Amino acid sequence: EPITQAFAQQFSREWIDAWNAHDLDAILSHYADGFEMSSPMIVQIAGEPSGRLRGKEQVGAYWREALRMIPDLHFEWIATLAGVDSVAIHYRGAKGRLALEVFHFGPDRRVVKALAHYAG
Amino acid sequence: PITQAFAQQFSREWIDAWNAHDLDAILSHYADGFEMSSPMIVQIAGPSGRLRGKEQVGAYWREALRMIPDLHFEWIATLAGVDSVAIHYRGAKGRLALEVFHFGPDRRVVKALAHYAG
Repeated sequence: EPITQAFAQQFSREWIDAWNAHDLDAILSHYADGFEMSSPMIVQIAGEPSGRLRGKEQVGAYWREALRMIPDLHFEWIATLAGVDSVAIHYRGAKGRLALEVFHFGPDRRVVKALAHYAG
Repeated sequence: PITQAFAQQFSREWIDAWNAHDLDAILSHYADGFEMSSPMIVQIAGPSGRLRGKEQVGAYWREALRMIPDLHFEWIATLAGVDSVAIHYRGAKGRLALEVFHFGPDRRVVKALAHYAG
C-alpha cells in the first residue's frame, strides 16, 4: 500500500498547523528519532556544505531558534502529493518563498527523512 | 548545491521533452542506471515502486506516450533543494504531479521520485 491520500492530507494539515501554531513539540511529534533533514537553509545557516542535519536535538535547535526569530512565522498550504513512501507538501514559506518539502516515512508512520526545496 | 538557474533550465528542458513526446530527449536528462520510483509502478510492477535504468524505465515511459499520445504537462512551479530539483506540474488528465530529481556529478538525474495528488 503506498502512502494513502487519507494519510497525506491529514499529515499535511497537522504539519502546517503545528508550524503555524509555533508548537515545536507538535512539529517534532511527526518525526522519527534520528530523522535526516536536508535544506538549502542548512547550507547557508548551519554552515554544513552537505545541507544535512540529523536528529531532534540538532534539527530541533534550529527550528526552535527559527520560531524565536520569526515570531509570526506562517506557512500557507498549497498542495500535497503522495509518492511511494513519501508525501510532498507544497506551501508558501514564512517570507513568501515558494516551498516544496518531501517527507519520507518509516515503519511507525513518522518522518525519517525530509528534504526542503525553494524558489522565489 | 543546486542553483536556481540550473533548476529552472532543467525544468524547461524536462517539461519540453515530455510535451514534444520525445523519449530520447526525456532520457537524455538522466544518468545511465538511474533509479525512479512512482506509486504507479507499485500498482503495475507490484512495493518499493522502483525501476532502474534507461532500458526498463524507457519502456514504461514509451508505454505512457503510446497510451496518451496527446500528453501535455502544464508546468506549475520548479523548486531547488540541496541536490534535488522539484518540478510541480499538471500531468495526464489534469492530475497534479510532482517529480523530485536528485542529480549526479555530471548534472544528470540519478534518482527520481514521482508524486501525485489524489
